[PDB]
Amino acid sequence: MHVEAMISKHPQSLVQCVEMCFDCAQTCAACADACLGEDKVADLRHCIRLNLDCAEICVAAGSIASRSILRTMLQTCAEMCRMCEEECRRHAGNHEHCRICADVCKECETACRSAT
Amino acid sequence: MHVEAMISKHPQSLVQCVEMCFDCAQTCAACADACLGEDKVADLRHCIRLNLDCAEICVAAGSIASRSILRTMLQTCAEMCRMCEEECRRHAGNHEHCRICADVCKECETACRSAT
Amino acid sequence: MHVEAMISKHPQSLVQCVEMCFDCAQTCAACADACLGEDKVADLRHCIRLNLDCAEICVAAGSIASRSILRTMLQTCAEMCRMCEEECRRHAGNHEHCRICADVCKECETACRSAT
Amino acid sequence: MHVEAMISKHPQSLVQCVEMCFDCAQTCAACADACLGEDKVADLRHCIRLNLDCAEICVAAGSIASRSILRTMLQTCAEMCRMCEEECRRHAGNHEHCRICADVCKECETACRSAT
Ligand SMILES: [Cu+]
Ligand SMILES: [Cu+]
Ligand SMILES: [Cu+]
Ligand SMILES: [Cu+]
Ligand SMILES: [Cu+]
Ligand SMILES: [Cu+]
Ligand SMILES: [Cu+]
Ligand SMILES: [Cu+]
Ligand SMILES: [Cu+]
Ligand SMILES: [Cu+]
Ligand SMILES: [Cu+]
Ligand SMILES: [Cu+]
Ligand SMILES: [Cu+]
Ligand SMILES: [Cu+]
Ligand SMILES: [Cu+]
Ligand SMILES: [Cu+]
Ligand SMILES: [Cu+]
Ligand SMILES: [Cu+]
Ligand SMILES: [Cu+]
Ligand SMILES: [Cu+]
Ligand SMILES: [Cu+]
Ligand SMILES: [Cu+]
Ligand SMILES: [Cu+]
Ligand SMILES: [Cu+]
Ligand SMILES: [Cu+]
Ligand SMILES: [Cu+]
Ligand SMILES: [Cu+]
Ligand SMILES: [Cu+]
Ligand SMILES: [Cu+]
Ligand SMILES: [Cu+]
Ligand SMILES: [Cu+]
Ligand SMILES: [Cu+]
Ligand SMILES: [Cu+]
Ligand SMILES: [Cu+]
Ligand SMILES: [Cu+]
Ligand SMILES: [Cu+]
Ligand SMILES: [Cu+]
Ligand SMILES: [Cu+]
Ligand SMILES: [Cu+]
Ligand SMILES: [Cu+]
Ligand SMILES: [Cu+]
Ligand SMILES: [Cu+]
Ligand SMILES: [Cu+]
Ligand SMILES: [Cu+]
Ligand SMILES: [Cu+]
Ligand SMILES: [Cu+]
Ligand SMILES: [Cu+]
Ligand SMILES: [Cu+]
Ligand SMILES: [Cu+]
Ligand SMILES: [Cu+]
Ligand SMILES: [Cu+]
Ligand SMILES: [Cu+]
Ligand SMILES: [Cu+]
Ligand SMILES: [Cu+]
Ligand SMILES: [Cu+]
Ligand SMILES: [Cu+]
Ligand SMILES: [Cu+]
Ligand SMILES: [Cu+]
Ligand SMILES: [Cu+]
Ligand SMILES: [Cu+]
Ligand SMILES: [Cu+]
Ligand SMILES: [Cu+]
Ligand SMILES: [Cu+]
Ligand SMILES: [Cu+]
Ligand SMILES: [Cu+]
Ligand SMILES: [Cu+]
Ligand SMILES: [Cu+]
Ligand SMILES: [Cu+]
Ligand SMILES: [Cu+]
Ligand SMILES: [Cu+]
Ligand SMILES: [Cu+]
Ligand SMILES: [Cu+]
Ligand SMILES: [Cu+]
Ligand SMILES: [Cu+]
Ligand SMILES: [Cu+]
Ligand SMILES: [Cu+]
Repeated sequence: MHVEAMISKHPQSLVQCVEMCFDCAQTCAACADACLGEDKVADLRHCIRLNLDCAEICVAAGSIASRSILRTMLQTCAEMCRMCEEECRRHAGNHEHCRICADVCKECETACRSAT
Repeated sequence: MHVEAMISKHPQSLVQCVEMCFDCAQTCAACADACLGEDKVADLRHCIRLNLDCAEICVAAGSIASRSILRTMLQTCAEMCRMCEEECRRHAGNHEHCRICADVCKECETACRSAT
Repeated sequence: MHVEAMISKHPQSLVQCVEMCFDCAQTCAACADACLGEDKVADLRHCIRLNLDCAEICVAAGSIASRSILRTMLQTCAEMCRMCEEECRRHAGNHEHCRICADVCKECETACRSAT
Repeated sequence: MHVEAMISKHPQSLVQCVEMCFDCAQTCAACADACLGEDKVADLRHCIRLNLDCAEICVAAGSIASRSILRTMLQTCAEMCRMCEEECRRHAGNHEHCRICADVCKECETACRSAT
């Protein structure tokens, strides 16, 4: 990622938040698709949905963070990540993709809470 | 828009919120580009930035609203729209694109506040 | 939508393309969620996936169209819409949400092909 | 990034493409804002615009790549990155943010061309 490089070269920490929003975005988008592909998919609906929302909010939060609504947006992104960690945590026993994503969600929650 | 058609045919008002999020998304994306094209662009930086953020948040809010983080997300989208109305309102005298967008922002703010 | 209002007030048809990209975006996002909620969800995986991709591409295509990659992007958005119409058409007999979305996809395909 | 972790744990190289799409997304979003903040902003309009489009296409391309339109989408994302490298390359002498972003664009172009 080039968050740090770019944030020092602009004419006018948070770095961690941005790295993580894009990381967590990609990851939940991956997890939605993985859950969608499972045989027990019918049981994963809420998880897929949350993953889709967490992807969307993290892209949004990370783009904004790359440029104020930011405080608010990072609170929201923190709330979302937590919702999505909790759900992805449930499935961590049976699905390795939800262990991986649940931890990425945890780390991005942390990162949004301390950015505010 | 087909928000209303689709929301009645799902196996499990808010309609207005969704219509407006996508409307206001496109509009602020249009306004960012219009301000970017102005001769007084150097004076419009904050407005362009807000427009970009309002586009991003409204897509995000509208997608989520099409599928919970929703309450929170709609509060955030309400806060953003207001921020962006206020700024786009400043420029309504001189720029017709900011009159149009400032009103779209007002109407979407309204719509998010009453969706919550 | 305010595509037409805004495109006439910028300091520097396609309108139909933009209206439709945002319409079709919201619609496929709605259809993904509707299919996700079906009992036969396990059979709808490819459709949900395509709907997610068509939502993403249409937002992208519509934002770009609101501001060149445009020709290319509209070809891609045309290809996607067609892929997603074809799949959503399959399910039009059994699911009213896929009849609605399959037609929105058809109309946006048309609109991208004639924008190029 | 957790592209690699997740792509091995799904029930059904490209990794490089995805890492890079999200990297290049964040970077061009950063560069748009940096150019927007420059005194010579009036001269950077085309660059800002391209950066905005490259951000949008790369998010889109990376999300899709995380889940077919993919071949097509990656061609488009390759075309965009190149357009945006070329423009960001122009400004590499005077602006360090455009040197950084022009190279991120180059590396993501490469990565999309070999993913296809
Ligand atoms: Cu973040
Ligand atoms: Cu996040
Ligand atoms: Cu985030
Ligand atoms: Cu995530
Ligand atoms: Cu998952
Ligand atoms: Cu899941
Ligand atoms: Cu998630
Ligand atoms: Cu997230
Ligand atoms: Cu988050
Ligand atoms: Cu997250
Ligand atoms: Cu999750
Ligand atoms: Cu899960
Ligand atoms: Cu999972
Ligand atoms: Cu998960
Ligand atoms: Cu996660
Ligand atoms: Cu997850
Ligand atoms: Cu998440
Ligand atoms: Cu976060
Ligand atoms: Cu964050
Ligand atoms: Cu809304
Ligand atoms: Cu809105
Ligand atoms: Cu909104
Ligand atoms: Cu707006
Ligand atoms: Cu504007
Ligand atoms: Cu403006
Ligand atoms: Cu706005
Ligand atoms: Cu907005
Ligand atoms: Cu809003
Ligand atoms: Cu708005
Ligand atoms: Cu505004
Ligand atoms: Cu303005
Ligand atoms: Cu304006
Ligand atoms: Cu405006
Ligand atoms: Cu506005
Ligand atoms: Cu505006
Ligand atoms: Cu707005
Ligand atoms: Cu709204
Ligand atoms: Cu709303
Ligand atoms: Cu379009
Ligand atoms: Cu479309
Ligand atoms: Cu489109
Ligand atoms: Cu669609
Ligand atoms: Cu559907
Ligand atoms: Cu479907
Ligand atoms: Cu679709
Ligand atoms: Cu589409
Ligand atoms: Cu399309
Ligand atoms: Cu479409
Ligand atoms: Cu479809
Ligand atoms: Cu379908
Ligand atoms: Cu359907
Ligand atoms: Cu469908
Ligand atoms: Cu459709
Ligand atoms: Cu559809
Ligand atoms: Cu579609
Ligand atoms: Cu279209
Ligand atoms: Cu189109
Ligand atoms: Cu990529
Ligand atoms: Cu890229
Ligand atoms: Cu890309
Ligand atoms: Cu980029
Ligand atoms: Cu830049
Ligand atoms: Cu630039
Ligand atoms: Cu770029
Ligand atoms: Cu890009
Ligand atoms: Cu690219
Ligand atoms: Cu790129
Ligand atoms: Cu560039
Ligand atoms: Cu540049
Ligand atoms: Cu630059
Ligand atoms: Cu640049
Ligand atoms: Cu770049
Ligand atoms: Cu750039
Ligand atoms: Cu780029
Ligand atoms: Cu790329
Ligand atoms: Cu790529």
